[PDB]
Amino acid sequence: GLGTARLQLVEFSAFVEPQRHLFVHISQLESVDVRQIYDKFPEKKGGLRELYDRGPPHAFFLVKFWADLNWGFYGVSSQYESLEHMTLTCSSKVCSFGKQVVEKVETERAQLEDGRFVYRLLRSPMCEYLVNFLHKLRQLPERYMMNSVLENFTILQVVTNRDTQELLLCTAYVFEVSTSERGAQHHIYRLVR
Ligand SMILES: O=C(O)c1ccccc1Nc1cccc(Br)c1
Repeated sequence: GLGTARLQLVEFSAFVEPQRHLFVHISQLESVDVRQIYDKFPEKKGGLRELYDRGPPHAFFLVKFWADLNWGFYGVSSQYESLEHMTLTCSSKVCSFGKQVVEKVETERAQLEDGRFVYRLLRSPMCEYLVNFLHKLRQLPERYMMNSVLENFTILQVVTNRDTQELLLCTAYVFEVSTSERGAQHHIYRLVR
């Protein structure tokens, strides 16, 4: 599972609408040494090197996606849950060639539902840099070319309790493109050092 005692990821999806086409989808555990991907993020130190230290270690995950890119409004929807009432700050960073080219910060208040609190960040428009990048990627003639380009791209999502500034979740995402027969797939991993 992608989560901790305090906050669990319940659903994540990135999609385009004219039904939906889902690039990646998670609906709800091997490990990986941080040092394996250190170079994929910067050392602003707003890439992982400085942030993992501050801790706690159990809040850090790596997700690998095999995206389905064979298919307007481009969106992202995420939903988390917890037993405690918080306000969440969600920082999302896109890193390209070791540099941070996007940072998106959003804030979501708890909603009471069925004896738990849910945090619904629904249909957040995908930022324009990504829509444009996807359009280009979509142009490439071969999948191995898409994957060459994507090896230089990573996303980091940091979720923090806004009122205390405690880190609840830190997730790194890396991407490849699957073949259409093989739909999208993900694998979630713990990060350790
Ligand atoms: O949706 C956005 O605008 C965004 C901005 C910064 C980092 C990630 C973002 N969305 C996104 C898009 C596809 C997969 C994943 Br994980 C996240």
